[PDB]
Amino acid sequence: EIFLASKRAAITYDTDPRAWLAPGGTGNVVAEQAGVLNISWIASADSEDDRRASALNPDGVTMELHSREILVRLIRHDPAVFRNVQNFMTANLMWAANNYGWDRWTQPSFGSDAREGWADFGRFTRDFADAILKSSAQSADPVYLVHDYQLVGVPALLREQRPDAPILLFVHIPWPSADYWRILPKEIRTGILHGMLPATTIGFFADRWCRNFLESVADLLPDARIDREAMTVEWRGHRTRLRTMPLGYSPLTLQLPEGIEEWADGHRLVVHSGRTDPIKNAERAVRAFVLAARGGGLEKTRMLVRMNPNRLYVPANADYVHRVETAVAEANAELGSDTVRIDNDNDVNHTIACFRRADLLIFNSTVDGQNLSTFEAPLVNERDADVILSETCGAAEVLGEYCRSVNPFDLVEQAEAISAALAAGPRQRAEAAARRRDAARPWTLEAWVQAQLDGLAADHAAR
Amino acid sequence: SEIFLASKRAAITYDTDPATGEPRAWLAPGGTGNVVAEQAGVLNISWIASADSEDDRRASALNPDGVTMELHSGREILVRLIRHDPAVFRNVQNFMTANLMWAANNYGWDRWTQPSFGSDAREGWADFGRFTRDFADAILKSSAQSADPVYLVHDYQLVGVPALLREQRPDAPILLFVHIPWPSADYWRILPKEIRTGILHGMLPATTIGFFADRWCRNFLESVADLLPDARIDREAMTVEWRGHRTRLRTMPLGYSPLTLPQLPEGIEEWADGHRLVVHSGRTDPIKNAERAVRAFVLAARGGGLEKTRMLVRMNPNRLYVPANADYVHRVETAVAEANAELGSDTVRIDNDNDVNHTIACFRRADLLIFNSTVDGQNLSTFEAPLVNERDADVILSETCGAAEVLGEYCRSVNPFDLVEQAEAISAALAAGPRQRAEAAARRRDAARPWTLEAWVQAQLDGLAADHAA
Ligand SMILES: Nc1nc2c(ncn2[C@@H]2O[C@H](COP(=O)(O)OP(=O)(O)O)[C@@H](O)[C@H]2O)c(=O)[nH]1
Ligand SMILES: Nc1nc2c(ncn2[C@@H]2O[C@H](COP(=O)(O)OP(=O)(O)O)[C@@H](O)[C@H]2O)c(=O)[nH]1
Ligand SMILES: OC[C@H]1O[C@H](O[C@H]2O[C@H](CO)[C@@H](O)[C@H](O)[C@H]2O)[C@H](O)[C@@H](O)[C@@H]1O
Repeated sequence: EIFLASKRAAITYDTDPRAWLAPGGTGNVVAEQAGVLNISWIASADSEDDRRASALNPDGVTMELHSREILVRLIRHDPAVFRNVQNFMTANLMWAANNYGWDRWTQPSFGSDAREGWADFGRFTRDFADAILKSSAQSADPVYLVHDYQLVGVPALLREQRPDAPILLFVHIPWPSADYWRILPKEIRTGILHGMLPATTIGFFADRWCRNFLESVADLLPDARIDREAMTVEWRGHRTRLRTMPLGYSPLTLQLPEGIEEWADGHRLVVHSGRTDPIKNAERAVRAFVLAARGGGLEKTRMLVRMNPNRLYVPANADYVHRVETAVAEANAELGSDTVRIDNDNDVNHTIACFRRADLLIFNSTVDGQNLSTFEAPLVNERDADVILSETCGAAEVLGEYCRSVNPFDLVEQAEAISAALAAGPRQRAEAAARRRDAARPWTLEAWVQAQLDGLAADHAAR
Repeated sequence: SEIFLASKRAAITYDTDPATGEPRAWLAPGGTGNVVAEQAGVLNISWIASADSEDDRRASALNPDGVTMELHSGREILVRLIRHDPAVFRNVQNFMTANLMWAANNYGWDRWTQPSFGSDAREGWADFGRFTRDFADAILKSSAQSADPVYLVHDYQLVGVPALLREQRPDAPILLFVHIPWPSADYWRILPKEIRTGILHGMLPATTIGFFADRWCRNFLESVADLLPDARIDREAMTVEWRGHRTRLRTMPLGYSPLTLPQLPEGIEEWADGHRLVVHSGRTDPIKNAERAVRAFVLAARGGGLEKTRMLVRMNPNRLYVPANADYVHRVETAVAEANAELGSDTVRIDNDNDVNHTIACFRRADLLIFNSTVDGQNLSTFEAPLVNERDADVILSETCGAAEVLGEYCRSVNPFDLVEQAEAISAALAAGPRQRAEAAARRRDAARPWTLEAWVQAQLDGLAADHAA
């Protein structure tokens, strides 16, 4: 019997009664997993509509994915507990701590808010734990799949009630270096770990994340013993195993925005694509393109920055959008009017179409847990587009050889790579794109779900 | 042993001498070089460093191949000042500031918005190379007539020097000492490809690489392993095997120089009269964190019992204008004003001159000492202050200071980013009775006292030897 819980569900209630999940983001991923495994899933009720929906149906709400039909069991939290955790989680706290948003010299500075969110997080965690254990209460052997960085607190709680059941905690974001983790206040930095370690298996998308996690546990829990070879953690009589389970794309979930086809006609098209989130790094990308375009030969080339609006209420995300806009404008002032454009909407089909039309794809994240875009876009591109991929994406551990692996902070290197990519002829690119697509293709959602099960199974058996 | 010490500068002084109208050049004591002269196994010592005044430049021109300084104990040292191309020197200085290098090793970048490397990094890198060579050339050239020369290389700016020595002295013992932190592997990677590997290339050829703290060595090992797929690291032995050369990393903590150990700045005595004094002292550099300290102070005083309590921010100024420094000062002064405007007038004060006496007077007067650096290679103030404090002052110490690995058990140990913890620490420290404080201050001094400058020098000599022996 398999029980899967995910923090986040972006459902929309329109009329064809009609409830559906938004594509992209982790939510769709975990929902797809429920479809593969044929289960219910557990997630939180965000909006009032979600709260209303769960009240009417306690047994489960039914929604259609971007593909399939899944059955969610939403949780109604406290509307002040939950609203506050959805600040803690955000870059203000949790997001900034795992995706490297702090400079230390001037940010962060923790106060009373941190103790309060940390408490609310405890309530939010129990909310989830109680709800897993309940809907799994009539199960002789249950198997727990806990998905993500919000549900970090969860395994410790489950292990109390089900101390012999297999638990996988899977984190979809990076884990930072020990030194950076310590920035977090003491109760949080150890408390988070106290809740993760009781899991049978902790998984990430990349080795670097697993290594950083171990170094953290060794830096903060003295009565702990780690094995960098075995990727293991023994602590208070828990044996925890760390695993890399890379993920690429969903085969199933696979035309152009207004005026784009026209603007790009007879032009080489550079495409940056990513969420309105500072880590996607489109400011630096636009900057690096200007750098390439003074270095000439880039004529007849145009850049398109695809953004997907997301959490624009967090100052950072909206500042990122502003930084990017300013750069685009400055680029157009220097290189000539309409050289670069932004397209900032939420249509996932518009994005895939841009993946298709691209001559050069840039995925230069400052950091990224994986980046599924960098798998999808080659697998759909019809132009044999080159791919500039940052060394700091989890994906680079799988496709870095097959791509122009760049340092996301170096503009000169990013520009030179853009120049190189665009100077390559059709036959050179066709060749490269061919291999890229071969390196990408086998990393399917189905195959990742399998990797979770096979991993958990073997690790549970090695107790 | 024949010893060749290299560092950024050599502490020298000059007068006009009476009865000849002739310049006189001394060599103010307590220099790292003077201490090495005084050791056991060494026959003679030659010091190489950058010229940096019309005195330095003119002396170098007078004796281009070095001159022998006269020490106490009848010892002499050879001091060779390098006259670099000024433009090279200027750009290398800038390259070492928070504009680029300082932020790489002292954790100043948020990744999301800074940094963004341009052509400047490449220009700077090249000057760093030209400067590195200038040094390497000078070292070798004055160790030309030496059979088994021992090379001591100090300071971050001389990092590239070991590779350039081995090239010509493949069997010589070479110690490189780094006085600043070594950042995490993921953070080191932020640097542009040429620089991040470049630096490591120039370092590893040393026999021993030393830092002030374990965390630094570990972070360096993790960098190496992440960046040189050829290299091979051993955490247990703290040794690196790369291209047939085996490097050993040694943690050699330094606390203070006894030779360096006044009177309070104008108006400080009277302003602080019959008041408990909180002291924060550090250079005007972002990492010293003064302002998180002022904010933690407010947080503590708000909860009361900070009655009759006051706070002085000691700051040492910087000769150049570096933006990150200027912004830190703004941030501080804003925090100081918001504190005074809440706790009443003249509750907190900044004092901002360059005078090592005034600093010590402040150390002597302190009722509570704060050293909450965001990061710090060691922080030598946290040893000096307890050893000169006349009032059994407690110490709040960042867990991110190198010094914490030696003094953290003898101080109140803080996460320098957590304001609440810092405030609670301040409150506790100030609630203690004088006897409690006396005891904890005896222990604190007794743990600081051994870590002398001489003990540190010996640790290098001894460790380089042991490591050159395998
Ligand atoms: N709803 C929506 N989804 C998108 C859009 N563009 C891309 N996506 C999807 O969102 C995913 C992006 O994930 P990734 O690039 O790994 O970074 P993430 O944002 O952290 O998931 C991709 O798999 C796309 O299929 C868009 O404009 N709207
Ligand atoms: N030149 C100078 N030295 C100072 C001043 N204030 C303190 N110091 C000394 O500088 C040392 C502090 O160094 P530390 O905080 O470890 O970092 P550093 O600033 O890089 O040396 C202490 O031992 C003080 O004796 C000042 O205003 N000017
Ligand atoms: O601006 C550079 C600074 O370098 C030194 O500071 C380092 O060296 C100290 C000991 O020599 C350490 O205690 C300290 O942790 C390091 O930051 C120098 O002492 C400073 O004065 C310079 O400003």
